[PDB]
Amino acid sequence: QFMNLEGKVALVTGASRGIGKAIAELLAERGAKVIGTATSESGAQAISDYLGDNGKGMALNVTNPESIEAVLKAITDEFGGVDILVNNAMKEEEWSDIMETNLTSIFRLSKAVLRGMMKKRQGRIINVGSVVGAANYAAAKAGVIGFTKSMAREVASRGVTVNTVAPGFIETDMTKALNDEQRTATLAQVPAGRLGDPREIASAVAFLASPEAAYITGETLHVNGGMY
Amino acid sequence: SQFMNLEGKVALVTGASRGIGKAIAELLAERGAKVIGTATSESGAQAISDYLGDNGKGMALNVTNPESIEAVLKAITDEFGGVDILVNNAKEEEWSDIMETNLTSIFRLSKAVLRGMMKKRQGRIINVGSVVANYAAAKAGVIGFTKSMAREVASRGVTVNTVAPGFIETDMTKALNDEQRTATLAQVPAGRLGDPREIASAVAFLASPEAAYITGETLHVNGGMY
Amino acid sequence: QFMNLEGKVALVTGASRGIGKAIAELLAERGAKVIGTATSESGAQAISDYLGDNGKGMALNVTNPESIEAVLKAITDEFGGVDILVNNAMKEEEWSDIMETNLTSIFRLSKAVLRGMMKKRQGRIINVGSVVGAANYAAAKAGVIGFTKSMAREVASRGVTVNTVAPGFIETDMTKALNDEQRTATLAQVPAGRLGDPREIASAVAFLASPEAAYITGETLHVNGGMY
Amino acid sequence: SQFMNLEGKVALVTGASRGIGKAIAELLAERGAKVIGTATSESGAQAISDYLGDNGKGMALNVTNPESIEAVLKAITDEFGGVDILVNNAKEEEWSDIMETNLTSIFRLSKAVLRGMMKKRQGRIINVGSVVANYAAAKAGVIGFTKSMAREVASRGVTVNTVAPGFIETDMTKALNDEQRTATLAQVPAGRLGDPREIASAVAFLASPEAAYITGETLHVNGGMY
Repeated sequence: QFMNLEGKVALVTGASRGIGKAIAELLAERGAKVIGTATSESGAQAISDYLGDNGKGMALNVTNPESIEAVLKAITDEFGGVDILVNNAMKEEEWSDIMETNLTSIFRLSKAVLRGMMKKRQGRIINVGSVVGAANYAAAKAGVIGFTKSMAREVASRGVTVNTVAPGFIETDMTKALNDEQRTATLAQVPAGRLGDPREIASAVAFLASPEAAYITGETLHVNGGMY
Repeated sequence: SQFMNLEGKVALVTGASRGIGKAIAELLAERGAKVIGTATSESGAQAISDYLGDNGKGMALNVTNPESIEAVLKAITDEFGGVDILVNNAKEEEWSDIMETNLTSIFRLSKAVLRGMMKKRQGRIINVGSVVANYAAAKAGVIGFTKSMAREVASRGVTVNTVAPGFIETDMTKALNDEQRTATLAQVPAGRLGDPREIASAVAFLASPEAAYITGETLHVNGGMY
Repeated sequence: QFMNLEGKVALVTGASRGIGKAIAELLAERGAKVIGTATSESGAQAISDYLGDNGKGMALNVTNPESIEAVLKAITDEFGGVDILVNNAMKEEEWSDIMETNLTSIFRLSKAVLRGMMKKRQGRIINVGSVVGAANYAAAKAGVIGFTKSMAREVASRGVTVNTVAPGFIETDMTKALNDEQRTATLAQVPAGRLGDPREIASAVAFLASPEAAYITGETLHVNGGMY
Repeated sequence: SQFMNLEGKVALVTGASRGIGKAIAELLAERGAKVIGTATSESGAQAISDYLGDNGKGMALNVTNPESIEAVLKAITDEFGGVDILVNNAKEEEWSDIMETNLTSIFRLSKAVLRGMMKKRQGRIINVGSVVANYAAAKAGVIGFTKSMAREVASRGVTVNTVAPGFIETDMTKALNDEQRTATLAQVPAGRLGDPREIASAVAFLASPEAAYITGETLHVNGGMY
């Protein structure tokens, strides 16, 4: 009974590796039927292989409303309606790309799943913010929280919660590349004196996803070791 | 499973007699913790001991008195081991009493358990704020203090966090007049009162090994109130 | 001496009416040379007429980097470099329009003026957020603050401050349209029990613009009568 | 000009002897306010009276004592008129003293001036927080209290706000060792200490008729610290 996701259908974007993956795997351990996603059909297959009987991969282009419609219809058809949504992850271009990837795509896919969730008076939307390395990332991240809080207020009456998980410095593929010099400047900024693990983000997501977290909405949960 | 297991942890829950304090203690016991729940009197401590059974016991505790703190912690150290998880729960006369109950006592007891936690490089301090001016000042004080303490001790494996409840279903709420209830709901977007279990769920999460990288956080459980 | 803007060149976007106007007028009273802007040349003339000797209107398209370059060169040529910048003011389209008007345009024009400001070790950038009526507006507004805080940190060392003024419910052209029924629901939400005046936003902007406010940066100043 | 003029206002500034308290009192006097600056002793009150001259005077004040509060306010009411602007400026022994100086005293004196301000539908209460754990808890308490009080009294024309300074140039900072100064700057993005005038500028703004729609705000003057 305690924090069990048996009977839930979870849509995890960006499920191929790292945080996206660690989330998908944990939600699977907790009993959820996990549809993890990737921008390509190959990545979707890699997702399908690690999930096995606990779900599958699907190719998804969040910039395209038809690709969204078809994925949700497909999920509704095999699994039931998505109960849990987890949204994962200088020129004029870097800006407009970050705003699309880290903000607009988070808005669009959130609005899309809500129809079905509010029909059921039950849903969980969780937006995972970008892990720290800035203006562009800061602007998008604060935009998501902005949006999360307003959407939270509009839908709380209909049994849907909308929350954000804000990671600090997390041990990932990229972070190992930063040399022993650049390593220490990162740890200097964290009171814990260590990088966070992708499992720790997944733990925060799964809690918020649980029936136990039904009265938590419009919250930003920081997982940063005191780097605030 | 190893997921969110508190087996091997000793939890001190203040204000454990009823409602939120009780719901916390019970859940931490379900998760495998050895729970010492507290009350201001020896009778309340007995009531606590009866509901916990083999998963812990009740102790009398006066947080305004440093000696009563010292003796409770030595007693817990003696029967159970050092406290691993601390849950701090609880005109002029209005003010100075609120500042003592909802702030100073939270400071004092937090500082007291820290010695042992930093020796182990492992601890959890969780301050539960008051249910929704004197209360506002105390509550903001705790978060103030939680954040500064969090920074000082994160290096030594201790996390310090706050859980901030909204409007929660209690003894108190059965006296809410016909539309006085309606008046309170109007402020909560979720359209309902929160359950004490939901506060306990938030506490137990933050208490878990899984929440090691969460410190200096305020976790609001309010159905959208803010 | 006290809060005097004599010797400052202020660029106020959206200066045609209401808040934009009230800002431009006040900064003019305080001694600044005010270039107020509008999307058209006609609006720019209307601006020029109310400012008189204290500045002028210029047509500006913030979505176009060339229109930005040319306006700044023109200001540099007649007045000196901009010392103070004040940035003023559901389909897929409503979203992407709000993100452009209330966020991307605020980023772009901010980045553009910074070159000259950091050469002088002196500048003021102030972003006025949208007045309240939501997800789209909330997302953009929180994005601006997000961006304001990161940019503030990057440039504070070089004598530039970057701040936000966040208005509540403000008495404007639009707000009078809301009927005597819809009027009271607005006042219900404000502890003050009244709408704010556009002068009150302009007062907050001009303070932050002053030499006196040199140690204020990365701040969101709320002018909302307690509606927080 | 009528811009940010405090002519006709009576301002009470606690902690007016030196530094920030002084810089505040002086500026509010330049803006035309009748400034009563305070000190814990009668000698300090005299020093205050000497620098203010015709723009106000010094009074001795013990914020821990309700009678000392009552008598100072009656005295101000008697010579100047009711206070229009209040600027609240200022082991176990460490803690309970900080909570009294930086929090309870702020509460008490705020509540005291409110009576007269709400009768006039016009007032300004401004709490200056401590310069950068006990301090964190007090400071967060004041903002806590500021926000709850702000909500309760905004309808009656009184605004209540906080100014939160960062690292400011004082007596204290001349004792900062060669690179201990450098260590403190490292945390401030502006690369410099703030001037007491800059705190006074923020206070005087919020004190102005222009700032009538600002209430329940924390105004940080920190060069980007946060």
